Amino acid sequence: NIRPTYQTDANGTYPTNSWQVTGQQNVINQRGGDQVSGWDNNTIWNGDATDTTNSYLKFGDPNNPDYQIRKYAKETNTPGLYDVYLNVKGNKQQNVKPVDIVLVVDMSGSMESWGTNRAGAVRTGVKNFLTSIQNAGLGNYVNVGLIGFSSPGYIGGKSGYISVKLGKAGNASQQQAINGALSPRFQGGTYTQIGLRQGSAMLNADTSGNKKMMILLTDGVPTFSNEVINSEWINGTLYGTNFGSSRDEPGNTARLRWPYTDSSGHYIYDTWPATLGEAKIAKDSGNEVHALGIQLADDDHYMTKEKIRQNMQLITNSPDLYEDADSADAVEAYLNNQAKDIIKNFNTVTDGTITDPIGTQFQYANNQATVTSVGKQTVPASELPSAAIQDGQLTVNHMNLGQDQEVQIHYQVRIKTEDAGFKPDFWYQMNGETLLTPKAGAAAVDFGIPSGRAPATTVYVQKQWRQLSNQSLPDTLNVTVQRKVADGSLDPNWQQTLVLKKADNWKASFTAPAYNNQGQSFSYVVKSEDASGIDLSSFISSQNMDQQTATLTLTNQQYGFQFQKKTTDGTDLSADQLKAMQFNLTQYSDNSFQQASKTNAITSTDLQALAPGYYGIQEAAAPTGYQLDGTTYLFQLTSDGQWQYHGTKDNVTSGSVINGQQTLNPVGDKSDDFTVTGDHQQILTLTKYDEPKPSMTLRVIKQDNQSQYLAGAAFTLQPSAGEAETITSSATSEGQAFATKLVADGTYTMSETKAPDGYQSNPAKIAIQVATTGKEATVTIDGEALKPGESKNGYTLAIDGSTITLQAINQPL
Ligand SMILES: [Cl-]
Ligand SMILES: [Cl-]
Ligand SMILES: [Mg+2]
Repeated sequence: NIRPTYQTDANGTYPTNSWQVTGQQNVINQRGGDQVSGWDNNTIWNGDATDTTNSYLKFGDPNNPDYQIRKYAKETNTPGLYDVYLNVKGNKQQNVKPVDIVLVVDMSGSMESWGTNRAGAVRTGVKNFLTSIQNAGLGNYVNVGLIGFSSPGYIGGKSGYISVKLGKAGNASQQQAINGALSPRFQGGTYTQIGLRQGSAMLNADTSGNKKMMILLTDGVPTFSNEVINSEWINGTLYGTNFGSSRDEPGNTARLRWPYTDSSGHYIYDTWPATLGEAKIAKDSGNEVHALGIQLADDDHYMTKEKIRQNMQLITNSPDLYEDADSADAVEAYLNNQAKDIIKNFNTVTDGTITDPIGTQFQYANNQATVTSVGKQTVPASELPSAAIQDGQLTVNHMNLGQDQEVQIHYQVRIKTEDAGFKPDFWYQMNGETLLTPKAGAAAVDFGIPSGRAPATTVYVQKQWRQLSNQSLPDTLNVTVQRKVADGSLDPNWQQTLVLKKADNWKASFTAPAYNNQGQSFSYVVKSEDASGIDLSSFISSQNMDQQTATLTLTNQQYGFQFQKKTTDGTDLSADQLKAMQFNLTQYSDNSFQQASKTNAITSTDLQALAPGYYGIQEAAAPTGYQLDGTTYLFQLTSDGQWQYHGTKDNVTSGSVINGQQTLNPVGDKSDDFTVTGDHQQILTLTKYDEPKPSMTLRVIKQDNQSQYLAGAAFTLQPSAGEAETITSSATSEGQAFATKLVADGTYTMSETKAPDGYQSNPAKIAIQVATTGKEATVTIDGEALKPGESKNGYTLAIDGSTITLQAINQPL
């Protein structure tokens, strides 16, 4: 009926009948209840640990339960860290067998000499003892009787004792009688034997099965006893076992004036064998004997108070059921503690235990389990249970709880979010089966187990591509996310694989616990080795975890090399000239630049992706019409993306950092350069200069039929590549040059466009193939060979080093 039940569903395992701590969402607790109405209706309250009314499971009478228990948890200000509280309230048992007490009070005169009101102490002690039991509501559970003793002739006439029959300590008339009987002035001898005998006889009258207890209050020296007939030695003390109706009556001392030998052949010289003997008969019959020695004094010259104490310790069932009282207050105190001991005997919780194993998904935050009284009636620290955490279990031992007594145990647990298989937004039980055993042999009852959970948080993973301008990206890239746990170590079991997509702006997300085993933010790291769409060798990766945006960014920075070709003479290079031109990029195994590992061609229009490594760049062939500078410039891309200049193959250096610009070897008037290029200094640009090869000039001299320099004849030069140019002849020996220089390998054709007014036109096509060296040239007139010094179709060829001279003779109309 109030055995807690749990649901298991997608949300985890939690109490079917639950309540929430006001303003907390990640703890859930078991509602209270009773055996009549079942579960209480109280589904949310503040969780204040000082509360002693809410969400208790109540056993027995709902209106006055035997015990009530409560287990609940509450989140602290540290995420994942929970306070757990166990409360147990006890009671006095009901409808169980009463206790039978006989007070046996030495009412001898001896007890009215220190100047101490011993009689007065006993009377108030006994009046209080009785009202204490009534005040505790055990009036009907405790039968009290009285045997007061003196000597025959002083109290009870010949008997030497008075009695009040057993009756309820709660009954007004029974209190009148016991207090009445003690009210007289104490007077007479000390017939301790008759007190014990008659106390025992009163406890043994009714065959009740009740607990039978006797409390002897005396100053300790019996002066009257029955004749010992038989006796035994037991543990070095003589005990009478059989008594005569005749009495030993020393009167003012234990010592007999006339010692005798009994029928057991033992020497009887004092009242102790009879007194101890009667105590033994009473205990052997089942009676519990408590005794108080009140201000014990030496017995005249016969026996020290120390030996008297040792004899009184043999009267009780064990020596610790004997106490001394030094004073009147100590008498009242002893009787008040005996009243407390009888009340405690009715506890619903008596050496109760709690077993509370921690839940799988939780660990103790520390090994402190703290114990506190919190009932209207204090549990003294000597009665508080002990609580210890050992090997995954909280244990509470020695719980003693009566009416209005309650204890609270406090401990703390943390949810383990780092365990493999941990689910966020999922209820985990903080405890295994949690049991109170109220007393030895009783059936255990179940505390309600609370559940905890850790919220999910979304973590974003962003790839920042910084590829070269000429680099295509794959559509997708596989990244693996890993985490550092609370200890700061890389979680070797946890990984999360993500597929980042071009379509999705390279951003994906995963779900995870918002906090680690210490309630702090997880530290994420991310790697890719996904080279299925792109070689990652040319990329240097950085990563950052921004906690504020919950974004792990992986930055892929690509590095490259390129070159630009220039001419010392300032001419632009044509598509056709760049075709002839060949640059090689060589990778080297190490910083000695000796063993080429790899080589590949590279063009002025390439931007080649480079991995960190050692490289060289060399012109293998110049652009058509330029000189080969075969210098090999040596450089390095370091692992951190720095550029270093390592000199030439002729002159290898240990490397200098390229800071923006590095000047290299001079080419004529200009200098080759390295520059660092790109928004992230990711490109090394070689500027390479080329010196031109020697060029050739074409001159025309015009003349008459009559050998006289003829002016205003227009000739045109047509490059096989480039614009036509037209010169008009001069009436001078020097003649006229074309402006167009005839560069190496170039193919040219010249013809007379306009003839001079008065002379006929010459339609001959003159072909000039300038050699690769740019120093010599082959000339054909009309597709036929024309050597220097010879003439054809009006033209004479003279070649003077780099100057070609065509002498054209003109014929009249
Ligand atoms: Cl013996
Ligand atoms: Cl960017
Ligand atoms: Mg006495």
